[PDB]
Amino acid sequence: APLGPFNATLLEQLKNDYQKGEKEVTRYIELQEKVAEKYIKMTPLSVTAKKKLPPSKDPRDYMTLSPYWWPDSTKIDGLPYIRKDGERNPEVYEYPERENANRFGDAAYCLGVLYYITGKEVYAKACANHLRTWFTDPKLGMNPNMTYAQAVPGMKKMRGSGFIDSRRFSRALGVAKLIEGSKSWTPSDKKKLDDWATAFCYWMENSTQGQRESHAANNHGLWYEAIHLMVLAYLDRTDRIREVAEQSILPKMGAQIADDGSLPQELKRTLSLHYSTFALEALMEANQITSQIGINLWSTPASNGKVASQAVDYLYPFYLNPEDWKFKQIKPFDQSRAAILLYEAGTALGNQKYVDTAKRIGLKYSTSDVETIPYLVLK
Amino acid sequence: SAPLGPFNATLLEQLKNDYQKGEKEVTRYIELQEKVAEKYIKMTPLSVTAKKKLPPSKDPRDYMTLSPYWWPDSTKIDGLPYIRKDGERNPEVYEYPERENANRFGDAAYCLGVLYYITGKEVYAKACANHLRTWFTDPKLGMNPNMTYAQAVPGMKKMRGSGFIDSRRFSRALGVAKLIEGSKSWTPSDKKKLDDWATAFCYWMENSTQGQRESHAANNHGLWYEAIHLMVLAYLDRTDRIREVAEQSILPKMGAQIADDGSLPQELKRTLSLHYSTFALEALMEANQITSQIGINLWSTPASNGKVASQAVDYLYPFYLNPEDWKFKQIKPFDQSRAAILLYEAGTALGNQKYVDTAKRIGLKYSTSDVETIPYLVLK
Ligand SMILES: O=C(O)[C@H]1O[C@@H](O[C@H]2[C@H](O)[C@H](O)[C@H](O[C@H]3[C@H](O)[C@H](O)[C@H](O[C@H]4[C@H](O)[C@H](O)[C@H](O[C@H]5[C@H](O)[C@H](O)[C@H](O)O[C@@H]5C(=O)O)O[C@H]4C(=O)O)O[C@@H]3C(=O)O)O[C@H]2C(=O)O)[C@@H](O)[C@@H](O)[C@@H]1O
Ligand SMILES: O=C(O)[C@H]1O[C@@H](O[C@H]2[C@H](O)[C@H](O)[C@H](O[C@H]3[C@H](O)[C@H](O)[C@H](O[C@H]4[C@H](O)[C@H](O)[C@H](O[C@H]5[C@H](O)[C@H](O)[C@H](O)O[C@@H]5C(=O)O)O[C@H]4C(=O)O)O[C@@H]3C(=O)O)O[C@H]2C(=O)O)[C@@H](O)[C@@H](O)[C@@H]1O
Repeated sequence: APLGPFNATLLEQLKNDYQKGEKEVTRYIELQEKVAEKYIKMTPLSVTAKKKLPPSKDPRDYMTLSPYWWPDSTKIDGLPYIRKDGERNPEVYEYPERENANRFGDAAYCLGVLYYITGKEVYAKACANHLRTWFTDPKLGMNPNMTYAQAVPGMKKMRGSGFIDSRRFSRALGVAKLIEGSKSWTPSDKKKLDDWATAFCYWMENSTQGQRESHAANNHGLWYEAIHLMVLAYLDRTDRIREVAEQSILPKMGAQIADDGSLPQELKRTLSLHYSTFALEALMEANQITSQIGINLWSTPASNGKVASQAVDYLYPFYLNPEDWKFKQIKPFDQSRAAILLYEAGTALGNQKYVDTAKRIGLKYSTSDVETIPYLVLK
Repeated sequence: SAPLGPFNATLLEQLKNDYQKGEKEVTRYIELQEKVAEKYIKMTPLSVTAKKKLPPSKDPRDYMTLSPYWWPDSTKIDGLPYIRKDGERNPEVYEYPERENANRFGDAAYCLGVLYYITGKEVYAKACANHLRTWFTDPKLGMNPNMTYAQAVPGMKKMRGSGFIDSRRFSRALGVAKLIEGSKSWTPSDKKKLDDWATAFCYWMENSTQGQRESHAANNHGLWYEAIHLMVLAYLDRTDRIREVAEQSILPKMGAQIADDGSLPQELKRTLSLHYSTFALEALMEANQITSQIGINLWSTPASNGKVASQAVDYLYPFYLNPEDWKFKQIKPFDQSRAAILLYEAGTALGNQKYVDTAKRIGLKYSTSDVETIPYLVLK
């Protein structure tokens, strides 16, 4: 399997069994094919489909609103916005990119994985239509930056926090690897997308905002490195992946896991069980890439001896019973998020207890959630 | 003599009097309100027809929103039929522009209409009328007088009445139009058209199958149905209907929903049970602002079964002091500011100083731009 942001073992297993005609996998891939048919018809989305322009006046600049920032009723014009941690301001849906990056990301990811598994050219053709439009088109493609992501009206300083939005379309960037060699993904297509990814990676590493985000003390820093790895793996820069793993991910993990295994930076949030899980989800997705080159982020210690397994240990009780959670969680926690997390951390740590609970929680056999495509083992 | 409408007419009258007599404190406050009201004079009138996805009737003048707690089923190839997650608002609701635009229209018209009553400045009647015409009566941009496709649910086979509760956003603006009668901007033809629309809307409320169902609802939908009913009836000056509705529908519905201890069992079973307990009384509170204008006090008048709405305030009052003591499911935090206006209204109606004191202690922010708080200088 090519290097990319997915469990390559589960993907290889599925393609292997599908080609062998194995009855149970074959009908499962056929259901996925039935779910994926809406993505073949779907019109490609573009970041430029917005009316309100960002300060650059360029519709190709991605812009969303930072979700927890609200107008201040006690100001005639509402400015400057104020923060209510954990309460999503519905003004976020006035920026079409917020949901459209998700819609595009799901479509490209699902089609690419189906093309890899089945070899059917119809999936590469449709995946490529989405990739070209979203990334490389000279009129419709998004500029390779996240300058105006999670802007806050009337905030004086530029922030890097919006970079975390990138995870929606960066999974799709990596899945582009899977359609290389099809008839639809031409060398010219690959060149343009390589150049875009090179430019986006330059922006991540050298813009002031990217630099700040790479030093974030909480899950923003972890998700920054998960996204970085997706870009680097798409550009086939495996040596950089190791260096990021050992000079950034491991030190960050070693600083953010407390001695007891809790994540103090996520504990202080209004959705602290969501953000403990979200922080580990960054690690899980980073690990799917590092482990394809022999680096197990779950078991590899930081310089101070801390290991990511300790953070799963701390949380595992509360995944069995989320109502036992003793920290602030102003909205109910979705236990289904732990299924994939516990499976991924479970197999990587040879911990059957985690894997057992992962299948008992399970995923819906017929769910259309694209991130669950590889996890038949959970259905 | 403040016209019959959906507002605390007592507080509205004091403000106009003090403003006219120059009292410094009201004058400063109305000047703040005027500064907030400037965005409504600049704002382009909204229309229900500004939507892309049409309803089954193919008519953009038909109001349509999505029922907020209905989500696609991931386990079905087309997501259909939707399934319900009580208390979790599906962000798809924002794909129907009426959801927020009825709210923006109603706030604008209510604010401009009240400022015109307080200040007499014709610029406020002019802008209010522009919003009212565009939303209600315009032959191309005005909404049809019905709520057939309000809170539709995709792939649901039966028509429901639950979406009628959406009407409270624009029916308050309907009532405020009474305040700009006699201005230069609101012509007899304007009033005639809106009278005819409201008459048509009232006919739909009372005779459509959806309106009949919603009028029989056992929970806060029945209270809000009659509060909206009263706003329409007061705008149409049908004071006898108001009286009949107060005694034959609101009080019996109120009495059937109040438990022995004062709780509201129908709202208790919700995932947002302290919010929906408060939402039920807010229906009663706004109905009362209209009934009390013609001598019927819904806070103190007992129902045929002996239940009285004051009993439901007693039950909730401890939990307004300390919202974390609420023992029932509340999957989102409860905003205590909502209890300010509610406790002031019931307090003044029930002669209960403890409630009015707690209302002023909680207070509203003096400089807030929340239009529904305009009358309540006494709380700021
Ligand atoms: O894909 C999915 O898994 C899932 O994601 C959903 O997207 C949501 C989720 O909540 C997601 O976890 C993520 O949350 C972000 C969020 O977008 C903001 O970036 C928010 O930003 C916070 C952080 O705390 C940040 O470090 C900083 O905080 C500081 C403040 O600025 C302030 O000054 C304060 O006093 O001090 C703090 C501090 O750092 O000490 O900025 C905050 C801010 O609010 O600006 O952070 C979280 C996060 O990652 O921590 O994204 C959400 C989103 O809506 O984008 C959703 O899409 C769902 O459907 C998916 O399934
Ligand atoms: O103005 C403000 O204070 C504030 O309000 C905000 O608007 C929100 C609020 O929650 C508001 O109170 C209102 O809630 C409604 C909601 O729109 C639905 O109509 C919902 O409908 C529920 C009811 O239970 C209904 O009786 C029925 O329930 C049945 C189910 O369909 C199901 O089959 C079940 O098994 O059986 C029940 C049954 O009892 O028969 O339909 C339900 C449904 O979910 O379909 O009810 C509530 C309500 O009034 O009780 O509207 C919300 C909204 O999102 O519009 C918001 O506007 C804010 O900005 C304001 O400031």
